[PDB]
Formats: sequence, structure tokens, C-alpha cells
Amino acid sequence: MQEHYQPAAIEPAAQKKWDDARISNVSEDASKPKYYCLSMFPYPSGKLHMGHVRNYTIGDVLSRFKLLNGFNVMQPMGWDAFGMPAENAAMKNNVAPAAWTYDNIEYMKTQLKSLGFAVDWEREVATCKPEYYRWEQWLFTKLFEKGIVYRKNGTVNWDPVDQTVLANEQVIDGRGWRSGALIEKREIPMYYFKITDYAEELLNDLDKLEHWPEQVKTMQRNWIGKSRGMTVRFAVSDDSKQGLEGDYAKFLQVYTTRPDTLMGATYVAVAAEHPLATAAAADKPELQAFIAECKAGSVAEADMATMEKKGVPTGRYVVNPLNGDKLEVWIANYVLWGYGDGAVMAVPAHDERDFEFAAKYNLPKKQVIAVGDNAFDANRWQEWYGDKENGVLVNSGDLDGLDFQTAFDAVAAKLQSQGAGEPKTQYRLRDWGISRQRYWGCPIPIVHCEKCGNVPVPADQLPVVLPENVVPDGMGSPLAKMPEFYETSCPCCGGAAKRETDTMDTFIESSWYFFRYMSPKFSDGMVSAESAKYWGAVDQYIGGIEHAILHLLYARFFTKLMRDEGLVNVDEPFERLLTQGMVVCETYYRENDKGGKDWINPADVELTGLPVVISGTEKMSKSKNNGVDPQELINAYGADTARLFMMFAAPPEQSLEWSDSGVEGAHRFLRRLWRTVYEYLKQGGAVKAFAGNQDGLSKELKDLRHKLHSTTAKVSDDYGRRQQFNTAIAAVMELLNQYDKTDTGSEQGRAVAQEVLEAAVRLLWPIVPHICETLWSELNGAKLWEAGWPTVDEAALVKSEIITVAADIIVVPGRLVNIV
Ligand SMILES: CC(C)C[C@H](N)C(=O)NS(=O)(=O)OC[C@H]1O[C@@H](n2ccc(N)nc2=O)[C@H](O)[C@@H]1O
Ligand SMILES: [Mg+2]
Ligand SMILES: [Zn+2]
Repeated sequence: MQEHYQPAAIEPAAQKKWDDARISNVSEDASKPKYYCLSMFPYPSGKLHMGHVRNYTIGDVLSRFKLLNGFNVMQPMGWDAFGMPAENAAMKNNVAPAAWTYDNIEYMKTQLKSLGFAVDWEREVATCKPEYYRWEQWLFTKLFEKGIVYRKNGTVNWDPVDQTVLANEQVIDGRGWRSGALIEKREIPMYYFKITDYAEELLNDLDKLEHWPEQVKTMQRNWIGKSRGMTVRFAVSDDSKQGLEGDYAKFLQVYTTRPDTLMGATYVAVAAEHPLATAAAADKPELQAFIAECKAGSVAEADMATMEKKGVPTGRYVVNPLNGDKLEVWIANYVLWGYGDGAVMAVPAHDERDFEFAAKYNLPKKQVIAVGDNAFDANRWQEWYGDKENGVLVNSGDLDGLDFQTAFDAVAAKLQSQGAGEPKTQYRLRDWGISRQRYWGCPIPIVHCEKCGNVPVPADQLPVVLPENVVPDGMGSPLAKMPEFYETSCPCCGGAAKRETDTMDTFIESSWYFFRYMSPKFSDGMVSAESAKYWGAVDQYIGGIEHAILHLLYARFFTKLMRDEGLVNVDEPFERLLTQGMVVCETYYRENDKGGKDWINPADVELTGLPVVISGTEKMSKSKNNGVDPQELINAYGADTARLFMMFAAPPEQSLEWSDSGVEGAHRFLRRLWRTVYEYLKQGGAVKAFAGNQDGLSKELKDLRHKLHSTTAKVSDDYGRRQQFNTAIAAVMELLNQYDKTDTGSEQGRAVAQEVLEAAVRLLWPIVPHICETLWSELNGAKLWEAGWPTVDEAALVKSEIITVAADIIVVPGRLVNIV
């Protein structure tokens, strides 16, 4: 054992020792309890980020903890490899996205290996390989036959300068993000998953997930957005039927979740595309213009409520079926065609959006709900205006006095008795559109034939291979310009036919990769039956909150689809979910000649030519050029320091501030750990660790054993139960502090010192395995992973007794107890 801690010496040896042992290469071992720990696999975009290292260290702590506890742990890693970045690099550097993707995969793989993650690299998948994506093409074809996947026209944002389709997130005031040209809205046929057939299932099964953070579950419920409401029909007034045809000339139909307030309706609102808007706009240019601007909008869902609500009166009227009052129809920009009837009623007194809209336009507000003795002011919204549970009806004639549910059913009955309405269940959830007009993605296994239609590719013929010898240009997705790809024969009649050239939403790869890891070389299905039965579901999933809605929903959806096909036998893919925090860092800048700021990367500054300006701390990103390269942290200090800093700086959910002093402190503590073992061995070598009856130990050594087995209990509860790793590390530091202040020089003192150190290096092994593996080998000759996780010695927690009273009519505890 050298005197000085040199991580570049020991970290490669430990990694080779673990790999030669095949500790992380696992099989379907029925004689060991399985544990599947999974971190959200990365985009291979070149280099690991510091947040990558935080995520995968967290995964590795939990994985190593269960390993030391005797679990057969699978911790797989792979590459979410399709997507836009490789096409961007291919337009920048003039290389093939596949060449760029694979070179990044190899580099990032070395990075992960140098960090010592206990990963089964024999289960590695790369989603851009045909061996992977053939199976999602296969699932596509099966669902297409059942109609769960279907084709229908949708509207897209066509950028006419860049010559490709843009998401709403890439449209800024109607203009493409890069080009700057006005977007065109175009209707093209695309493919959809009928995820709405699974709405109630995906909502209800959320209640099974007792170990999910409740905010993730709440976000999923709000996204599915089930509600139980009422269809209500408002008869069109005789004076308003001009230009209307069909049922639109008879009535305006609306959906509402608050039919108990229908006596409170003071106007109604329709979508820009509603027939009443069309009929009203026919002789009114201002309505025509209002409709045009609504159609030309690109309000993304995540911004829908941040949009300013606007409308225009149409001059048409409808009749409330309950009280007969005539309501003017307004066209409103917040009423969305395709969500239900594309038309709503408005009750300004008991709906905040209606309150704000009515206040802007001085539309009337009519109270029909009362709560307690609260004051109703028609000018100031109050939160009790929208209370359902604790409200009573007023100004509603027959319905006065009723609560929410009873008035609901009474309104239902009144409407049904007139044939003017009926109860109705709705979902905000939209079907999942998966067509992308992109090259670097999984081809859609459909062939178009003029006689046979859209036909799925036979399974015998899958994969439809994406040709990798392609360099995107900047004038359409290449596939549409490659007859060598799309020209083919019809698999049903053999005639002249064309392959679909759109590719799949890349969320699709990430919706089932956790099952592929169970048998990533299985050539006869998505996942082998024997492996799916053994591994079951993911026990622990770790990933960022940015994937808590879409990706998790899609993964849960795919799991039920695969279950329904008989490929798996679980309802839910992920049992426990941990959301790790972002990583932040200072920013630096220097003003430029044009009155702006040029952002300086922290690696290119000298702290304390001419200096730059220190600025505000935010998430590491290419936005303000403030990303700290994890590889430089590894080269300077070793993987163990990097791992420790990230786990000590902050609890997992909290954002982690980059800290140069924090890194140095992490390294100093690893130095201290090394010196403590070295000095313990330099005095008189290793001994058998203390065990058994501790009667006759001195108080000082009993107190060290108390602190020791207390620390083991604390750290076990922190790894397993609370998943708070920073407090586990400080608890081991406190143990070493007490050891430092204990004379352990006697025969019994050495035996207790051995016990302390053998436990400490095992307790820290999931955090810093390279140095602990090395120190454990100097202290004990058994395999660390065979010694296993430290066990708590309950006797070491028994305090000495002191009638006689244990350490847990006057009466003073521990001096007397005057019976008076
Ligand atoms: C399951 C699929 C949909 C995952 C998808 N490939 C993805 O997000 N890939 S990824 O490469 O973007 O990130 C992988 C993981 O690492 C975290 N990360 C990353 C970078 C960073 N600077 N800080 C972080 O915390 C990020 O939140 C995520 O949990
Ligand atoms: Mg349960
Ligand atoms: Zn045909």
C-alpha cells in the first residue's frame, strides 16, 4: 500500500478486477432475487455532461447497494440514438448521421467505463440499429391491423424556406426559427396511436404507483384530463339561422363540466372554425380577420393558458334550454376546434377564465352559486367563486338550495326530459401523432399501393432498413428524394408501389427499451418470454423531470399494449421513480461592440489577458456557454472524486451547484480515508474485526461501536428508504471523526478499529467503489461483494443500566427520587 492516494493508479485496476469477475454481467438467475435499476439512457450527442454523471452515479449507488445486499442486479445502459441532433451535425460537418452517431457512442462509452459504473455492457442496445427498431416496426404493423395505429390527415407547420415541417416550439410569430420565413399550415396524412382508447386505463392505474412522487402522478392525471360533464344544446334563435346547414341551423351544442351553473350562463363562445363563426363572418370583415389570425396561430399546449384570451361578438343568438334567456355567440381564440363540440358556455361568476373574459368586454356576470356567508363582488374574482364541494345554488329557480351533485343530476334530468342534453365523459388527451418528416429515425413499415392502399410490410420482410449512407442537406428529408429507397413492389399484389418516407417519433424507441434490455439479442420477438417473466418490471427508474409527462405516459402506454399482445405480464413499467435535480454553474461574459454579451465558458477563465465579468448561476447549457466538462474533472481528480462531489454536494432532488472548493473538499476526504487505513496498517497490520459479546469493552470502545452500528443503520436507511445520499456520507464522516478521537491502540482497540474500517469502506463502496475496493483488499482477504453489506449489531446499541434505571413524590432522573 503506497502512502499517497493516487486515483489514476487504482481506478483502472478495480475496473479490471470487477470486469474479470463479471460482477455486473447478469443472467436470469432463478436462485437470486432480481433487482432492475435503470437510468434514462442518453442521446449520444458527443460528450457526457455533468448532469449525465449525476444521473448515472445515482443509479450506480442504488445498484451497488442492492448488489452488496445479495440481489441479482441488472443495471443496463444504451443509446437513444435517433433524432434531430445527428441530422444537424450532418448539415454542419457534412458527415453521415450514422457515422456521427456511432463515433459519439464509442466515445461516451469509454467515458462511462472510466467512471466505474456497475453496468451490464453485454445488454447494450443502440436504437439506430435494425436489430433494435425492427421490433417497433413489427409492433407498428400489428397495431395497424387492429386499428390502434391509424392514418388520417393532420395539420403541420410547413417552412417554405428550410423546406421541412416545424413543431410549434420552432415557430416565432408565424415564422420559422432558423429561416425566418412565414410558416404555412398544411394538411398531410399522418399516423396516430389511438392512445385515447387507453385513457381510462392510463388514468386509473396511476393509483397503483405508491412509490412515485405525487407531482409526477398529478401531472399525468392533468394531462389525460378526464372530466365528467354535460352535453347541453342551445337552440339557435329564429333570427340567427342565416347561412347555417344541418344541425348547426337547429342548435349550438356545448360541453360543460359545471351544468349546476347553467342558470348562470351569460354568453357562449365558439371556435374560429365553428359553422356559426363561418356563417357570421360571411358579411363581416372584422370577424373574417379574427378567424384568420386564430387559424394562423401556433399556440403550443404548454403555452395555451399563457395566451391572452380574445373574442368578437358574432351578432348571432342561442336560447338557454333551462331559463329561455337569449345568449349572444362570440368567437373566441381559446375555444379549440376538435376538443369536443368546439364550443363552450361561459359563466363569468364561477369560472376564472370567464371572469377575466367578461371583465375585459363588460359582459354580464350572474351569480348562481353561494358558499357560506361569503361576499360576492362582481368586480373582484374570489377563489370561492369556483368551489364545487362547499356550494349551494341561488338565483336558479327550481334548483335553488341544491349542492353540486344533486343539481347536476336535476339539470341532467331536465335536459333529458326536453331532449336538450345528456351526461358525457371527456378527455383532454389527444391521440399520439408519430409521423415525422425527418430522415434520422425509424422508417414506418407501410407501403402505398394504388390498388391495395396503405399496406403494412410483412414480418418476414422486417426491418425496413434505414439506409445509413445519407447526408442530409437542407431541402427536405432525403428519403422523399431517394427512389432507391421508396420505389418497391406491393407486398399484397406485387405491383408498383411506394414506401412511406416519413419516420417515427423518436419517443417510440424510448417507450420500450427497458423491455429490450431483458433480452437484447432475442431475434424472434420484442423480448423473450423467459426474460420478461424473470425481470418483471423496472424496480427503480432515475431520470429528469422533463420526461415526467410525455415519455412516462408513452412508456406506460407501450407496456399495456405489449401486455395486451401477450409479450409481458406487468401492467406498469416502473415501480419506483427518482427525479434527480439539475446542475447549475456561474456564467461569465464580456460586452461586445454591438451592445451585447459574449458568454465565456468557465474552463477558459482564470479566477481569484484582461478578465471577463462574473454573472448569474443557471443550469449548465450551451445557452450561456457555462457547461463544465466532466472529463476534465475526471482527468484532474479521478472518477471517485467526481462521484463523491455529486452525491455529497446536495440531495438528489435538489439542484447541485458546481463548486471548485466542493470538489477539492471531496478529494481531501478521499485522501483522509486513504491515510486513515494506511496509518492503521502501518502501526501493526490487519487483525480479525471485533465481533460478538462486547461486555468488558471499555466505555470508549463501546461508544465507538455504538456510533459504528448507528452509522450502519443510518446509511442503510438512507440508501434504501430515503434515497438521500449526502446525509449518508456525512454520517460516515461522523463515524471517522469519532474513531479519530478514540484511542484504539490496545488489543481490543485494534479489533474495534478493524471493525470500524471494514464497515466504513463497505458503506462508502456504492459512492466511491474504486478506493473502497482497494482499501478493503488491504484490510481483509475475502471478496468485498461476498462479505456483503454491513449488518447492524443490535447489542452495540444496548446502553448500560444504572431501584435501577436504564438509560431510556419528587423525582430527579439520575441522582435521587424523593418519595414525598
Ligand atoms: C428515456 C429517454 C426519453 C431519455 C432521453 N434520451 C434523454 O433525456 N437523454 S439525455 O441524454 O438528454 O439525458 C439522459 C438523462 O440524463 C439527464 N441529464 C442529461 C443531461 C444533463 N445536462 N443533465 C441531466 O440531468 C436527463 O435528465 C436524463 O435523466
Ligand atoms: Mg402496490
Ligand atoms: Zn398492391
